[PDB]
Amino acid sequence: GDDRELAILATAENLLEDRPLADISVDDLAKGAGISRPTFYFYFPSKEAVLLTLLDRVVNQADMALQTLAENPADTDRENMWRTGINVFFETFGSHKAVTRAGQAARATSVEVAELWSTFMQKWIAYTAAVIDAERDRGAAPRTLPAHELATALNLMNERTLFASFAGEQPSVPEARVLDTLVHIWVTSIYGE
Amino acid sequence: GDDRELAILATAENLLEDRPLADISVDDLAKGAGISRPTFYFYFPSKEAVLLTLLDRVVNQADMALQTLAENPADTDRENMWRTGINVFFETFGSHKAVTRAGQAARATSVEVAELWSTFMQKWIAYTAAVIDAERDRGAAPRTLPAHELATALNLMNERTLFASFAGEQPSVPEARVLDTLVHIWVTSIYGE
Ligand SMILES: N#Cc1ccc(N2CCC(CCC(=O)NCc3ccc(N4CCCCC4)cc3)CC2)cc1
Ligand SMILES: N#Cc1ccc(N2CCC(CCC(=O)NCc3ccc(N4CCCCC4)cc3)CC2)cc1
Repeated sequence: GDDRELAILATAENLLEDRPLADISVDDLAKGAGISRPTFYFYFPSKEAVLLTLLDRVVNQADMALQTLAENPADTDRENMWRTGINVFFETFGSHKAVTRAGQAARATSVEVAELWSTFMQKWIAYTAAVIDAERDRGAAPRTLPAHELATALNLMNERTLFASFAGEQPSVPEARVLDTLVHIWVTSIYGE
Repeated sequence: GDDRELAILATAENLLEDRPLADISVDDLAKGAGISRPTFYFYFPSKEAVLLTLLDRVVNQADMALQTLAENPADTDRENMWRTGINVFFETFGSHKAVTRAGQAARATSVEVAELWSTFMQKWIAYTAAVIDAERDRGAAPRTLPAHELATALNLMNERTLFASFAGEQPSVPEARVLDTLVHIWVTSIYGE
């Protein structure tokens, strides 16, 4: 039941490795899921709601992993705490690159994709700013920019850089170098005076 | 002659303040330019080639201003040299926000918009990396990350942050704060050890 639903999601994610949402039909999704076209429409109002759900699941998987990290701190130096947190996004979205690239293209046309994006970007920026403020209160980082504006620009940087890398856009940081590159920019901008 | 062409460009830019490319018709563009629809097609193969040209002009205006800056250095402290260079992008794209937002949405669907983007992003990253390498050779900045990977991530950050600000996306750095925010991240990541 939820079984046919998972099959429809697994098929869309496999086909999105191969072509854009525009070149995938509902019949392709039903064919791969082993169901009819009207049975598809029982589970999803459209192929776009299928993308929306896949993106929702990827975003919630990152959010949950971050929640886990936050509750039980990886005890390590400061550099490593930031590395570990950015790696959540690198590994989560990096394990679903076709969803990430399709979700990105859809932010342009879909009001629901734009809102899901915006809700989670705000949540992760607020968390990031809470960590920078924690570090400033303990005296580990200087009071330079407003924490919240710093956290917005660093999160936007990661979103754009991670996503260019995963799509291999011209130009982009190679995926094997993108984590070191981001952590250097984060640690220097947060701790630097 | 080039006169009717400018009129068609000026009309598209005015209408793009109001609605997306999808909600602008060739007849709207011809109506605003004071010409017929077939006379439009003489100058532009499509409304999309009109957007492509407007974006091309905005990108070339930024590039030329940067070329001017590069030939005659604004003599000032290091922080100010970076501020002045990023301000080229803030002022240029910031003076054509509807073109910038429409061009951005089109990168998703248009192969020619994607290539224009990619050509100039590479050129400005290469220039940025040349400046970081100049600073390292003179001993003013430490050899930390590869200059070119650092320059890719900082340019991607600016592209994403400037464009979110100009569109007032939720979330974004307020436009009155975005220049200070970026220059802090640049100067700390470039000079910080
Ligand atoms: N639709 C959609 C959608 C919504 C949001 C998206 N993204 C927004 C933000 C992007 C980058 C954010 C990002 O890279 N966040 C960095 C971050 C998060 C948490 C932490 N810590 C350190 C201490 C312990 C853990 C907490 C440190 C750094 C990743 C992609 C992307 C897509
Ligand atoms: N289509 C298209 C398209 C193509 C490229 C686009 N962008 C790409 C890069 C974005 C940000 C780049 C950006 O902000 N560049 C920063 C930069 C450039 C030059 C310098 N200097 C300092 C010393 C003297 C002058 C030279 C310093 C910083 C701005 C938007 C945007 C759209």
